[PDB]
Amino acid sequence: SGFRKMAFPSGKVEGCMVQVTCGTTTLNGLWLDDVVYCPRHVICTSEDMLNPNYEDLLIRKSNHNFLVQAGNVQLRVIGHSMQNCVLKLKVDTANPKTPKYKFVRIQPGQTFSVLACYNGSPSGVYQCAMRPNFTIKGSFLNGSCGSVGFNIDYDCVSFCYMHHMELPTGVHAGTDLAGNFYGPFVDRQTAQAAGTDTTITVNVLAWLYAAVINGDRWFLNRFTTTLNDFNLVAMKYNYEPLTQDHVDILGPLSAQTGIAVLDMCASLKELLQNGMNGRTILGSALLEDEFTPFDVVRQCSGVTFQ
Amino acid sequence: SGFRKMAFPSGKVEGCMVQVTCGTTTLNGLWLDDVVYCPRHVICTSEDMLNPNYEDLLIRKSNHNFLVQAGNVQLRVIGHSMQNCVLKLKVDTANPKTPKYKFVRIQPGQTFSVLACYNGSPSGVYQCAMRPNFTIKGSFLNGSCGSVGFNIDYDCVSFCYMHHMELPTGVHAGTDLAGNFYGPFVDRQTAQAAGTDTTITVNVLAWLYAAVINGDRWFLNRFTTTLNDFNLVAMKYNYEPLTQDHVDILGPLSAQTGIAVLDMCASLKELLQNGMNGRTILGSALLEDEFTPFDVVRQCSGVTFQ
Ligand SMILES: *[C@H](O)[C@H](C[C@@H]1CCNC1=O)NC(=O)[C@H](CC(C)(C)C)NC(=O)c1cc2ccccc2[nH]1
Ligand SMILES: *[C@H](O)[C@H](C[C@@H]1CCNC1=O)NC(=O)[C@H](CC(C)(C)C)NC(=O)c1cc2ccccc2[nH]1
Repeated sequence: SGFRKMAFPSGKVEGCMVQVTCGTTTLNGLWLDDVVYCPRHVICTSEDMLNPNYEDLLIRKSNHNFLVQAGNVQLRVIGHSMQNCVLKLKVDTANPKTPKYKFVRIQPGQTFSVLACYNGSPSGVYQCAMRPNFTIKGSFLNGSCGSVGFNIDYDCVSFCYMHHMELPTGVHAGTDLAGNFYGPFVDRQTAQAAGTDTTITVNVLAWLYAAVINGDRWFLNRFTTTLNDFNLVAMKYNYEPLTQDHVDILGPLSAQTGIAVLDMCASLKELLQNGMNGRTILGSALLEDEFTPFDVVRQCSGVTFQ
Repeated sequence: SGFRKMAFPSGKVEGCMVQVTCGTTTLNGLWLDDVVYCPRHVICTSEDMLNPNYEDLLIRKSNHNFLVQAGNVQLRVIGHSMQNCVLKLKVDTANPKTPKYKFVRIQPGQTFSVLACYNGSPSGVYQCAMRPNFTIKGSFLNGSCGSVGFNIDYDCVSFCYMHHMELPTGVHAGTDLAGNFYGPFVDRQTAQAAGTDTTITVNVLAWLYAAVINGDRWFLNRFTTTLNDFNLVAMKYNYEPLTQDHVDILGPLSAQTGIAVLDMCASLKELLQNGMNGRTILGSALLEDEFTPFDVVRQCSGVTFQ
């Protein structure tokens, strides 16, 4: 028992992280086979970053302008090209530690592990959710661009996120590994705001099931509700609508605990209207929405990865 | 910016994890050089576990009784021996992925990363604190024994924890890597209770500094307090006493923010007496005590590891 915000083991990704330096700028690259992936704004300088033209900037670069450092080994760039907001640097060495991998774009409400890196060297690992407004609440300092987010499915690493920037509210924005930003953001220093966020209802309910599986039952009740009457209560509290598909995904957790999904909704309704009256759920005094139904089943059952 | 509960990159430890099977019992081992370390209760069976005699049980075992599995390679045991509550299995192969390492015993109030493992395969990584009562609030299922806790100092892995058991309150107990339990626990199935816990005051204050560094200032105030008058308030709220040494450790965070340690204490005093009035600090509605001053300086400055 117990429930922790738990990241994937980071070793498979640690072996892909490199340092990319171009001019004054140093950030992180992702080295897979003979390509290093990094954020295209590495080719910028501080006055380039106001409103740059990256196509113009890139034709001006030379292969030898990109210093790619894999630990204490320098990698020879033999080709560069832009793909949306990422750079693909072709190097003269395939990464011998390339895991089996995929580039996947996630949906808001889904989670992933982030390997925060600086100068090509991993600093820490932690779990994040893609918020409804397409930001993530990360932990990122200058130099962390090119850190990646990922999930692991048996032996296969699905890269979903590359870090690019911090918004003025302290939340973070980036791209998938094809270079396409999550959300309405651009890799330019202009007035960009996150946009209003909502709480991920299905994750809150999955986390209530985690808590029941782990002994926390005080918030349960005999009442029930219709999906329609719950969703009226969701709108009022800036919770996202609950669909029949969400109810389905929560079926295994319903079966395991014997608490009908709509019954848990009635519990959520009362927690929303009454608060928690000084009590805690799984050691939190807030309703937690960054655990998926998958995350709960994975942790409360013991799945591993090879 | 941002502040996340952040684990160390787990790759160096993933390469040490193996599967140890003896009779009916399978758990995890830690393979360093030519020794696999695992919890001694692997030699038990279900009726052995009521009140076993491990010395008696071990003389009855044979080297070939221990099946040690490193991924899909079987390791030949050529020697076994007991050290307190751990077994040291000598194998005929040094682990080529042995990082530079140390066995260190931590103090309550200190943190470490846990690599949860099942059948020798890492499942997830997360950050834990050693509680004042010598338990940790982990996430551990049957089969997770032999998972280890660790910190990384540049390139060197300091192993501090081996998992052994869950107490009836759902908290976890284990040993250092020399086999010595943290706290008054034994690797026997008898009536064992955690014992009353306290909140780690110095960590709460370090986390308040993290929050100030990250923009959360609402809880600050012009008042101050003496260390003596704060510690009266600590006892009342089951917080642990604050020493002059704690005040010293918090000096760099004091210097950085310009908030005198004793001033932050005055803020903590009011949060304890008044609560948080529906507000949050770093996205938590509780006072958080599982971040050390070190953890805060590390995350809010960007230290990495090679
Ligand atoms: C890349 O290492 C870096 C990561 C961010 C630094 C601080 N926290 C981070 O996550 N990215 C950048 O520095 C961005 C570069 C551009 C805009 C070219 C993508 N810049 C920002 O993140 C940035 C600049 C700002 C100015 C004013 C307010 C907020 C800002 N964010
Ligand atoms: C080792 O894989 C396992 C890990 C725990 C299983 C459930 N969560 C865990 O962390 N350890 C054990 O199974 C312990 C074996 C002994 C006692 C020999 C060290 N047993 C327990 O943790 C255990 C048995 C209990 C019985 C009744 C209440 C609580 C118990 N904990």
